[PDB]
Amino acid sequence: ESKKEPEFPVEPVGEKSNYICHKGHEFIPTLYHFPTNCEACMKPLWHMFKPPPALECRRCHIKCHKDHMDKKEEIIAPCKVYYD
Ligand SMILES: [Zn+2]
Ligand SMILES: [Zn+2]
Repeated sequence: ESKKEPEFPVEPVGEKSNYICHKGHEFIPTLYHFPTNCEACMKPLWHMFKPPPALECRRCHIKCHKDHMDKKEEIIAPCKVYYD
């Protein structure tokens, strides 16, 4: 029944996966122990020891430190897949 290898997926918190509503963007609270790049600014998003609360988009598939939202940075842009 299993004859299709994935591409290294990631199953975040299933208990309570909320969604950060924003300008055409619905980010999701999750962590990334692997090298993840933020969509907002141009900095690395990840951590081997203590992974910061990263927000992944449940549409175009992106990531942005929860910090950006908590700080409200204009750098963040609207989702692209939600229009094209
Ligand atoms: Zn950033
Ligand atoms: Zn998006």
